[PDB]
Formats: sequence, structure tokens, C-alpha cells
Amino acid sequence: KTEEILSKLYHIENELARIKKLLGE
Amino acid sequence: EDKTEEILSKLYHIENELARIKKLL
Amino acid sequence: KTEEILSKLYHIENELARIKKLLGE
Amino acid sequence: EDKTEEILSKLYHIENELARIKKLL
Repeated sequence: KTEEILSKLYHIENELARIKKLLGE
Repeated sequence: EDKTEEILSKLYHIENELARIKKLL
Repeated sequence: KTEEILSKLYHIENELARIKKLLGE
Repeated sequence: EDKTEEILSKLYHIENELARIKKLL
């Protein structure tokens, strides 16, 4: 459920925050 | 609509950060 | 809802399929 | 649990394709 779903989405958004640093921004 | 809509919006957010990546590359 | 949520997730997965081609794979 | 679980699994899928990107870079 919902809470768990959201929580994935934060962890997706942490992965993407590292990704965009590794790239030029 | 709640946690549902926050889930929506954060998906869009993710789609937007991905389309920005894709265009950068 | 659910269906709409999923559908975002396919469109995330199309963005990522283009991304991984643009990169070395 | 249904569409719920498919949503789960495809999140994980996405997290996994992102962690593979992150490690590539």
C-alpha cells in the first residue's frame, strides 16, 4: 500500500539526485 | 485526493526529471 | 488510481529504455 | 495482492534500473 508506494518514490528520487550529480547536473 | 494525489505528483515529478535527463544527454 | 499509477510506471520505464540507449547501455 | 503488487514490482524494477545506471556511471 500507499505509504510503501510513496516510500519507493522517495528512494527513486534519491537514486535520481545521485544520478544527476554523476552527470553534469 | 490525498496520498493518491501525492503519489501522482511525485510520479510526474519523476517523469519530468527523467525527460530532463534524456534531453541533457 | 491504480490503473493511472501503473500507466505512469510504463511511461517511466519508456523514458529509462531511451536513457540507457543514450548511455552506453 | 493484485494491481498493488504489480505496482510494487515495477517500482522495484525501476529502482533496480536506476541502481544499474548509477553503478555504470
